[PDB]
Amino acid sequence: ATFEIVNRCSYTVWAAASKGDAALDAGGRQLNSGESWTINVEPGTKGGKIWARTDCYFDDSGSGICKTGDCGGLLRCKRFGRPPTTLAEFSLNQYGKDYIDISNIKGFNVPMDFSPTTRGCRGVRCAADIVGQCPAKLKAPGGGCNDACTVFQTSEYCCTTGKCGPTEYSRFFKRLCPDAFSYVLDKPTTVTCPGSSNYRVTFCPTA
Ligand SMILES: [K+]
Repeated sequence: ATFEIVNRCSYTVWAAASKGDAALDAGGRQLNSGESWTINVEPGTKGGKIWARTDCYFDDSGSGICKTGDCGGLLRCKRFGRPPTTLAEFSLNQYGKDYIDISNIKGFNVPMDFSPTTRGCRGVRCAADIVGQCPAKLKAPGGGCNDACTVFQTSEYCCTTGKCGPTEYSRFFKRLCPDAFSYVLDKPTTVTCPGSSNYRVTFCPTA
């Protein structure tokens, strides 16, 4: 699959793409306002994620730190990023179908649209001012709005036993972004696309 990742924010983001134990394509890159990065993701990739990182510093060897979404201090991410991170998630070519979603399960940092550029399905978006409205206990100094599992580490918020319900904190995310996952056992907002679709991930889509 081809993913075009576009930064429509007025600020620089450092995009990242990983499946948890390996980079996808180059794994990360700086995107100034308006810049686009096209990556190729191998067919059959399960559990891929794309996210933005904010307020990064990197030296000439690609080592440093970001205030949101840092993946162990690397420009080119091999692992997933530290919350809070709005997540574009996908599994490709699973029995002839692609599955995509946006997730707020690891919090929110940057607004995002995740849309197919090929026919046969619809896109999803979370573009509300979650950071501005974020409850005080979830607000991350670095920027962003953490999920309640990250902050409080309870079995209920983290759904440790595979049994959990919605919470005041999950309902906050869901009210502002109904098409994104707000907790582990949320009614799925997963979209099913034809296998081998192509996609566009746009940061700050209403900017
Ligand atoms: K936006």
